[PDB]
Amino acid sequence: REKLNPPTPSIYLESKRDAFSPVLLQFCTDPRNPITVIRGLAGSLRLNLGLFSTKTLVEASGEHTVEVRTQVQQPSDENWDLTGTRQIWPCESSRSHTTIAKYAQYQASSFQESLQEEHHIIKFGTNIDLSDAKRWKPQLQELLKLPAFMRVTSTGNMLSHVGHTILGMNTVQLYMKVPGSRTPGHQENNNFCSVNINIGPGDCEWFAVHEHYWETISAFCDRHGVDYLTGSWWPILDDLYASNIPVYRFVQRPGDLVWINAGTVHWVQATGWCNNIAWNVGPLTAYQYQLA
Ligand SMILES: O=C(O)c1ccc(O)c2ncccc12
Ligand code: NA
Ligand code: NI
Ligand code: NI
Repeated sequence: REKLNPPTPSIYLESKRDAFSPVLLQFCTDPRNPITVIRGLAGSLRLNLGLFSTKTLVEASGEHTVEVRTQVQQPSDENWDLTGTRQIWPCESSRSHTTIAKYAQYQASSFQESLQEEHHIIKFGTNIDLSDAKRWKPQLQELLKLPAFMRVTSTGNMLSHVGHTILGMNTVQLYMKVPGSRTPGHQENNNFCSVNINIGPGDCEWFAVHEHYWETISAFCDRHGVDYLTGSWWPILDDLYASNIPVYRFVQRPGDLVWINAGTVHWVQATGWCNNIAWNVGPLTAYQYQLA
């Protein structure tokens, strides 16, 4: 009943010196930590998160077309069937295109409309590519400030090589959200670790399960007729608990970085208005086992 709601591994850094440390690396890459939330790091490093505000993205690339997902707004622990009588696994999104500027108008308007003193659909801008140094140099330069183990460029500190860009397409991704925006359940591609920073002002609610349980999750997807690997799905928490699977549940506030270990099954819902930025940091999970 309480081994199933485990505490989420969490670090608060009072000093930047502790970010540039193999001790922090080892804490994060410990495979017993499906994720780790690092607080105070954006602050300590004085990262200009304003460079990732929607206003800034519109100024730089408002005319660019991006993918948008349309979803029924539901509480994070719910996913109803057509008849509104039962919970289900499949997580339906329609996929469409709009411009960054158009998404930004919707994001800002919906926020403005929420300010009154105390079904529905929402739209989520996904897979916004910030990889091109020709368009996004200031943003990428800010990301170069992170410790080498969390850095997009690893131990490198350059964005060009002999006059050519070096990052491939879709290396750095941004997600523009409103409350209800869901990232359905998945493991990170290629068994790489990744990092995710919330720009705010709103929060993201996260759910995670240790890799060890992935096959049981896949079996649930099978029973509900959705592909584990390629399909869109949202776990029914009661099913997980009834199978004795611990679920990590936490909130990622503005400035918090989430380290995601390889194989961790996770899913996320915005509870506020926010953007998130994310990139992979290579196959670092359990690397310390090399030293033993
Ligand atoms: O929506 C997000 O912030 C998000 C969080 C964590 C992830 O692993 C993602 N993967 C792909 C697309 C989005 C996300
Ligand atoms: Na309005
Ligand atoms: Ni794309
Ligand atoms: Ni992901």
